[PDB]
Amino acid sequence: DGVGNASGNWHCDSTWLGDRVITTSTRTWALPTYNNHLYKQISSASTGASNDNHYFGYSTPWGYFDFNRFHCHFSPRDWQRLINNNWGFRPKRLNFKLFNIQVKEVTTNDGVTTIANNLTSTVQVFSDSEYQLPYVLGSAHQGCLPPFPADVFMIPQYGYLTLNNGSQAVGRSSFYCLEYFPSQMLRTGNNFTFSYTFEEVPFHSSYAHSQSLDRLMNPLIDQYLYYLNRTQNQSGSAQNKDLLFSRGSPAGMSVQPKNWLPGPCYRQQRVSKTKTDNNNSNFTWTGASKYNLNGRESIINPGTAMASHKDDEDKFFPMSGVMIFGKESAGASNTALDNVMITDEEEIKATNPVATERFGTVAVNFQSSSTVPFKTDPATGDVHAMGALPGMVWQDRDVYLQGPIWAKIPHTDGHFHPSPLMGGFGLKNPPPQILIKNTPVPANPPAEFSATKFASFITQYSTGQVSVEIEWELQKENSKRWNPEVQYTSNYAKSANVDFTVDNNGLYTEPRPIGTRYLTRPL
Amino acid sequence: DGVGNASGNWHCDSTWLGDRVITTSTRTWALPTYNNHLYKQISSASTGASNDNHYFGYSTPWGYFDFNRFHCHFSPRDWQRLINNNWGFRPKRLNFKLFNI
Amino acid sequence: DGVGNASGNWHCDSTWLGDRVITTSTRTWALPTYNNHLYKQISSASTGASNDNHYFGYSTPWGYFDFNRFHCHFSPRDWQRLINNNWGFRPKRLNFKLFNI
Amino acid sequence: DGVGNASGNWHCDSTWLGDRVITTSTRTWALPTYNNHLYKQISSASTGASNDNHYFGYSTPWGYFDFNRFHCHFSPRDWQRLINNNWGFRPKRLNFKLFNIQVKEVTTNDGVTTIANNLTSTVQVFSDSEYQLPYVLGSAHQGCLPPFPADVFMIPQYGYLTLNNGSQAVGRSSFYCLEYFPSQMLRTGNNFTFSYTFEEVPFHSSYAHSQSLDRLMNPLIDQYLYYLNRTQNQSGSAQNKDLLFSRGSPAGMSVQPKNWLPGPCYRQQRVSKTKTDNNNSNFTWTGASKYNLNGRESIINPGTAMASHKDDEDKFFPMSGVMIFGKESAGASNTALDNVMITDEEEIKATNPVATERFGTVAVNFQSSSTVPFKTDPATGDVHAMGALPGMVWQDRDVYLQGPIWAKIPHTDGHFHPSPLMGGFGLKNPPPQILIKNTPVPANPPAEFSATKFASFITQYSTGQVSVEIEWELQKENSKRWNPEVQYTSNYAKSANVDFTVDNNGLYTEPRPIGTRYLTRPL
Repeated sequence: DGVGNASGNWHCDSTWLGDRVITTSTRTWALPTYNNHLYKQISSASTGASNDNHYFGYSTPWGYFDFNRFHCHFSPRDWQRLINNNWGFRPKRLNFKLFNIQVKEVTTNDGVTTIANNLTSTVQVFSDSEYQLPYVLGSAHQGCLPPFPADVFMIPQYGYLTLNNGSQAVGRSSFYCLEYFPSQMLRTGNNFTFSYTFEEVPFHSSYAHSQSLDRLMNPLIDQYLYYLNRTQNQSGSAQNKDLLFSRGSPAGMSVQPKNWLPGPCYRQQRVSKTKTDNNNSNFTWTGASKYNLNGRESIINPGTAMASHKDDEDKFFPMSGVMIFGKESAGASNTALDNVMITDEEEIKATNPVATERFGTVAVNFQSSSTVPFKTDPATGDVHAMGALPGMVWQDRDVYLQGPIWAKIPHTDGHFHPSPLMGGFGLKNPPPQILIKNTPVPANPPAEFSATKFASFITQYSTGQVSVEIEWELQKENSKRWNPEVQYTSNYAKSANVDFTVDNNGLYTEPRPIGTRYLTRPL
Repeated sequence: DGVGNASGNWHCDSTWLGDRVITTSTRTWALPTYNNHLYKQISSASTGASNDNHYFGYSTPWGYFDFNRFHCHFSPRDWQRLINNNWGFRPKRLNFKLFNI
Repeated sequence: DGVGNASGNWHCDSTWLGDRVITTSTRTWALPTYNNHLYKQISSASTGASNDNHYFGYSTPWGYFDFNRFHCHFSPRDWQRLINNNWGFRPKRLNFKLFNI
Repeated sequence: DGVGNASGNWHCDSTWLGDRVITTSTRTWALPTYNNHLYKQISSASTGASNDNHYFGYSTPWGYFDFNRFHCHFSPRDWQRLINNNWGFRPKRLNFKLFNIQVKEVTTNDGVTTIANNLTSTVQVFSDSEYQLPYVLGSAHQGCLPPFPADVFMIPQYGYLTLNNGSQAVGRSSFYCLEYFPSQMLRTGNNFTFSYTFEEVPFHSSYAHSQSLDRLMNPLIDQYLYYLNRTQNQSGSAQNKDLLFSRGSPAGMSVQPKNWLPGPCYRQQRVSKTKTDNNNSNFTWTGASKYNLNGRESIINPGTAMASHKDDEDKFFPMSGVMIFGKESAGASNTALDNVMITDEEEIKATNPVATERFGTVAVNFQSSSTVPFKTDPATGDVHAMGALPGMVWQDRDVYLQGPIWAKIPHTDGHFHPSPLMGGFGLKNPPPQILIKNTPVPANPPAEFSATKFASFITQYSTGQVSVEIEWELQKENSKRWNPEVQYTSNYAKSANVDFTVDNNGLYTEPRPIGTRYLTRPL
């Protein structure tokens, strides 16, 4: 629409209707030139990694837009308003806009850098609406819109992995040229818009359960069902066998017949947040729950949605069963427990097994008396990994303000309960990837013709504004609970700083991860 | 249409209909100044070639656009799809666009 | 329709439409008399098998028609054409005819 | 239409309209069971042939219907009527009918054979209208409808050849199941009909030329064009060079400038019908014109349409340049000149080179005088194979009453003048092959099930009637010639037999091959 006319406005807001909330977020992005406009083949051959870390793939000159975290859309106040008042929520629709494009030319001479406007340069943008590209969103990568609307963010580079045999490729390894797509070319007066509708996904549960699964009975009335209570005489003067049956009573609630089972489990190793109680070894790889796929092992991390610990055991967490967010000023490698924030799944103890303990015990032999004068005592074994049994009920992992929103469900023949293990909404057709790059501008060509492809380019980057608007459907509480509920609250106390704010240096920080499960409902 | 408005989009695709295939290819080109905007007469007199290699002609300051190879239009996957499934093929029509100068 | 009039024709073909393929297969069958027209009770008692191989059942004088293999319908060329070009497939409908008894 | 109702009538006739002739022919055929209903792979590996005779292919249990000879449709009287009166002819349309099917069961016990009717058996018939099968018609094979309408003929077996590397196959070697086609199943009351329209093919030339190509001038008037006549002095007292030019005159007609050239040639070896004048060696393979294809040689036979001999040289014929028909009582191998009938192409001497002589001479050097004191005499060389030059004109090979009618033009990128070298009409879509076989009837199956495919069949054959009706378009003579024309005639003389009749044993014989070129027209 011209050089001197803005192609969009700043739309950062949150509107709460009766059963919907619409969150709008605008951010300022910077997109550099990646790979010098080259597609590069990347692998682990030069890295010299272990067999488990081998890979083969490609690095493209494109960047992508990521808004797959909840704090890209919700302020902490909006998140608190959602989680303190709603029993569930899900996304309905989204709008994406890209506007106010500025391409900047950079020249460095004698150490000093000049930046100018390039009014005739373009950025190519396209949305992969048919999911023809590898989906790298949903792997919890950096590069999302920053939580604070004042922050300017760099656009992450696009790259993918394909089938590999060690550090080598195979015949079925794919290569994707992203220039083989129709792109919209944007000069400084152009904008880009894109709408998307979410499929009907189940509401995420912003509630805990007020009852436990093994405590669903009337505590005053007996049962009409009997169970075997004693196989020996109760008197004890003699030690004779018997078959004595008792009625299901509130005195013994552990032996009452029940209708349902706790969800599946895959036991993790128990690590104490107090380092002195941990074994003096590494055991982060040798003692960890991992799966085998094509000969190379992968840590589960976090796997099945299970309770982090029991009651009065907050000092323990599963070794790779929890989502760990880093605070600002946390290093990339071997940072400290003080620099990370470990989440807790304490609210799903009502239906899910504890992550660090067995599902239960199982009979492993036939008990018998002496006759065949070889008496066989009954024997049980611990069940550490339990798959889905009929009658099982469970809760999924919680979502966090700092955590992912959705994940693409793999296009496979079968999948069981396709809810992402990091938490969120599993979508068969997720929001498509928006891919953006600067169109290469060649430098001065030679006077004589050369068929060698161009390698000298004018160095430039681009900047602009991006808006994402998501409509979310809410599921209101309808509780008849009498006593007040647990709510997420700010701490009232004199503190050097306010939580979820900037410091005197201007650095936005999030003190803690906030989940969703504060309200309760009966099981 | 203006300095700050793009005059075209990137159209690089391949659509397979029942009996047609439409291949679109977009590329970025650089055109220099040739001959310092001069028409020059060229021959083999200074070259001193053999009688079989003698020539006379002209060099113009113009360049030309060439898309007379099959890989300018078909990806290797598209070529494989064509040759593994079709008994024959021929070209029907073409569109040429030059944009974002 | 009579002794000297054929009640069907040989339909063995494969037609490829845009998103469908219709496979037709005709075969010549011979049906004998089974069990001398008797229903017989069969088990493993005379066989003297292991506990894992014990069975009890019945043998009827009937035969049955089976076309539950893919090569009853696809030639190897048709199978190659399907698997080299399609991401998936499934069956929609079938017709069965028995003729020229 | 029933067991006791005939499904067709005998239609054997010839109707002459003004510019059309419609020929109908009915014959009685017998079709056996071929290969025991099996498809067999055939090659030359067991034969142990030479590299030139190697092949790989398949034998099917099907037979085919062939009516690709002119005497399947024309009686000798009709052929004479056509060739004595028409300047050209071509086929317009055809109808094919198969009727009065009878399947017969055969049992041989103790040496005696019983034949019964099988009223419930079928013959499968289909027409290959899309040319999806190898076309084995047009190779001049036996198995056509017999010339005499009273003769009962056996249906030939279908088989084809595919790509071979010696006696082996290759990856691109094809296999065709003919049961993979839709067939019509015919019981004894059913019939089969099929119509076909010929493409617009040029008329075959039933004429000779009254003029020769080198004699197209006015014999009374000179030319206005000059030619170099002498390069030496005419007087002869001295032997000096000169440049003397003469005018084109009727005195020298060989040196007159002309407008056209004789057709292309590919020289053949000259064999005398009188065996004493031939060289004492075999030389039927070592001294023969042959072509090289994929490393194996093939005799041309007959190749380019050229004159068999010159004037007053009827004793000579090209070694493999003539169509040779065998008389009845001619052996399959090494039969006698008395048992074969050699055709003659004497009528196309007006435009075509003689098959056994060179096309002409060509200059092969530069003539010069002594100076460089190395005088160079002019030198010419004989041109034995001449391809098409602009200005060339030629006639095609003649068709015969015993010869083929059409041939399928190979589906190739290029072809030059696609007229078959044996003579006839080259058709891109020729009349399709009609393929017929007896449906297998299994014998008594075992009491217990066996998945081994059936190998025991009830032995049977079939018989029936076949009708072919072809409409031909005629091209009438419009001649202004005064003297009477040469006509094909019967010889008037007392003879022991009549030509083109049966003998006292009932054997139909054709005494001679009859061509078409009797009428004449100016060149």
